[PDB]
Amino acid sequence: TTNDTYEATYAIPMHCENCVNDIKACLKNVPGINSLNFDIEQQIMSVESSVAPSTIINTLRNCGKDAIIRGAGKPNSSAVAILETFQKYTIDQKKDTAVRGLARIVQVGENKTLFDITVNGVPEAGNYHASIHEKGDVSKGVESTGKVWHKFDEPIECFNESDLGKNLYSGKTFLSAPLPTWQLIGRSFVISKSLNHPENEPSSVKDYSFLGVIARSAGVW
Amino acid sequence: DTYEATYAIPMHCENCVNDIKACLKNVPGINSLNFDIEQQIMSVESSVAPSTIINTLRNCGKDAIIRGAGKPNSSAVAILETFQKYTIDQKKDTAVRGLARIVQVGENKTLFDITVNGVPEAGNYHASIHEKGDVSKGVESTGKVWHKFDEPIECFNESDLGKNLYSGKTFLSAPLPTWQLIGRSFVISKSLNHPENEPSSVKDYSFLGVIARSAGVWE
Repeated sequence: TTNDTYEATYAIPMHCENCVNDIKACLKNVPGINSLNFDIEQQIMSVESSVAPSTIINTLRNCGKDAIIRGAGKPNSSAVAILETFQKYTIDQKKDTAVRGLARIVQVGENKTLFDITVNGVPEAGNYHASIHEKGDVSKGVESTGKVWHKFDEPIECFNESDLGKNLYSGKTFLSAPLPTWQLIGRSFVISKSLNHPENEPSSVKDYSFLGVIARSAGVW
Repeated sequence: DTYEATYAIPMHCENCVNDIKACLKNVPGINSLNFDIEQQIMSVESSVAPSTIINTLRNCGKDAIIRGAGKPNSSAVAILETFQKYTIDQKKDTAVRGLARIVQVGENKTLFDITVNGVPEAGNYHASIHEKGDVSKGVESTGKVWHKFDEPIECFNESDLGKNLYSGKTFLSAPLPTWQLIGRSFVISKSLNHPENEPSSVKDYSFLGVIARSAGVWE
């Protein structure tokens, strides 16, 4: 049925001669694809299929191609959330900025959203967890954002060395949810992990979290 | 054009409710006034300009604050911050310079409680809503002006927060339901008086924030 098929746009470097040809060979045997359309100039590929974006992205990765979700210019379809800490932590000594992550969001189809999540510069290595809280009021940090509205089960593994600090960690993950962008905007995107040593935190806080309001975006990244 | 709006007003004193009623007694266009003494909130149903109710209460020495009425996706807030260094702005303890409290009170009517505090240059500031709430690059990434508010925010009052800084406040109304506003950016700006002294070659002093869903409860 029509609700089973949808449109998704990906940014993929394709200036080289065999560039487009290799991408076509890469996806030729993937079941469920109705069409692949390329825009060499903009270096983007539009895919109409019943194939989960993680699959398209996963397959492209298997072909050595880095595909990044991108907005297709349709109204209220793309969003972004700049994730920052909202309090001091004994373990977090990075003072230049409070930003620790970024969530890029694009809606594909009527009730499907893909989340390109990046974490960079956290002081404690480990598995981080993402969720969307009901409100986007960050006047009091996570406290003012209300209850968990959507929980993502897939952890964000952060064990890589950060390019922001030799002693910091980074991680990346790609998630999806059966939600449209209009239900996400204005809410808060939160990533957190239980502190390894809460005793040393005078804040009496138990979790290390960074979050941001989900904002409308052009999706041109 | 009748609509209902809720306001938080201190009303626990002996003559508190009676003084408010006396205050609004002669305002033409009020259909009903509902006082919830426990919660200290007053719901007003009228065909009167929202500013008329706010200004009238002000003339009676009463501070009315807009309050969300609990209907889905009706209240929002935007914490306004600068996103770049300004020669004239030496306040480093925080980038926060303002706040917009938003409450939808009608099918096509929304009220905005706008506060500015701590700006280095006195003057008239202007509010607008930009298309995107993306602040990955300050106002630049927020795209084009989506809605422009004609009423300025007069900032000439002495700031309670700082030395030689200014503050101001404005109450506005616009035919823009909250669902159209969330996720976009609320921007307040004023032309810099002396752009030459600004090495960033910027021309406007601006502070902004993403419009976020809120419970609608403020002080």
